[PDB]
Amino acid sequence: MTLPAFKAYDIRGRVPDELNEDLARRIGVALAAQLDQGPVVLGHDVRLASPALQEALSAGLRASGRDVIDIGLCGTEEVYFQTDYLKAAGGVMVTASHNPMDYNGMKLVREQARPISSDTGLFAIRDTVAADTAAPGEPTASEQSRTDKTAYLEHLLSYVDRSTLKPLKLVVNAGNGGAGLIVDLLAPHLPFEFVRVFHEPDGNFPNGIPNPLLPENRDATAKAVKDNGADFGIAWDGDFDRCFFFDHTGRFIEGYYLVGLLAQAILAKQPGGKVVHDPRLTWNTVEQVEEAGGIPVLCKSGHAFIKEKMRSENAVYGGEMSAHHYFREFAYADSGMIPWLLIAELVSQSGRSLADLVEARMQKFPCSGEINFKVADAKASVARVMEHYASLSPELDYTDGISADFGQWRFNLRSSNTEPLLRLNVETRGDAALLETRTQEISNLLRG
Ligand SMILES: [Mg+2]
Repeated sequence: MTLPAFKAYDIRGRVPDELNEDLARRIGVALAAQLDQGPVVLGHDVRLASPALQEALSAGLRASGRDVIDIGLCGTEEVYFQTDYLKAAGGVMVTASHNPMDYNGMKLVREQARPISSDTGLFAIRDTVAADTAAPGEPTASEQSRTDKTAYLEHLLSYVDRSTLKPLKLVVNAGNGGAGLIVDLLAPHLPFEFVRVFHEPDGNFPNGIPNPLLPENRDATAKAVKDNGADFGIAWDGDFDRCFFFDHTGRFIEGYYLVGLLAQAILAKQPGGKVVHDPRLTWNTVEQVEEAGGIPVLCKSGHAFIKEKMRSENAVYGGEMSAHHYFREFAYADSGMIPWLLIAELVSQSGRSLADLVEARMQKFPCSGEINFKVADAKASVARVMEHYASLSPELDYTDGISADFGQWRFNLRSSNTEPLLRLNVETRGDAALLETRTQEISNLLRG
């Protein structure tokens, strides 16, 4: 076996069982051998163990002759931005994003904030770490503290025309993660009225884990929107690389529809651009991109795949239905801040509420949302679905799992690689009844 903390795209584990200061220091040593020359940017989130793990990581890096730029408490996207902006050799964010309190982890990037994944260095780091029995060296390099967020803040504001913004009333819910610090730095430069919920960074998480998909967190944001007559509400996960929207009725907006909306917002500024999207839910995105005069580019889901595809296509924007939004101008990386600035600008300029913008698309392309099935045998469950629908002769595509297009409805079925878990997404052309029947039909086939 191997170190469980090392997953396909990042490091994640329970503290101190699977991730601790010694592993963090050894990761620092091993990372120094994988990067090109240059300093390494380090940041961390609000979790209690995060400063300790980042300092151990810094010690291991500086023991191997790497200068470290410590940007302190931050969101994950700030590590991406500063790594690119400072022309660093790489960057590490210490975070467990949205996971329980006993968890922590790291996201690693190399130059230009390109991801380090299991086949692009991460497992080379793992094997090095797993074989390193040597005694800790002494730091032979400097740590510079650079907590100024000015360039990051200026970059965020460049995406919108501030003279066109209306004074919207916005609920913001940092979930006691790091997002509220950025909101407060942006607030002097914007006309919005903010209603701050769960605002202060607090790694004890007195209001629950910063995971806006949990129904108790959803309800706190929705209630704040309705109680304050806000134009819309925004919630983030702990390291705020994901943002989630609530319209003025308090309705939680399914992330699929935001891809098409952000695409049309962006394409109004960069006409004719390419937009990368994933294959789970597609029809609404394709139509909104083409109507705005852009070119949709299908890609495998997963941030590593999206980012590489955006680079090879010079795509201006890429989005996933699971609340990941990537921007060419932002070093081809994801941000949980750019999306809501663009949406506030779209609401301001159009005179349409977020509800009306979303409602129109939901009626045209109703979707099931992503549905998970633990099964005994993934291959057998998939075969049972395929053979059942064979006589309708769907158009099949295998970009990411199996996509079957029947004309008036389609589905995508992906299998997890670790565990026997199937993920289902269904959508139709304007037919909510068909959506429900086919979704329950497939659900039965997947189960008993
Ligand atoms: Mg996150």
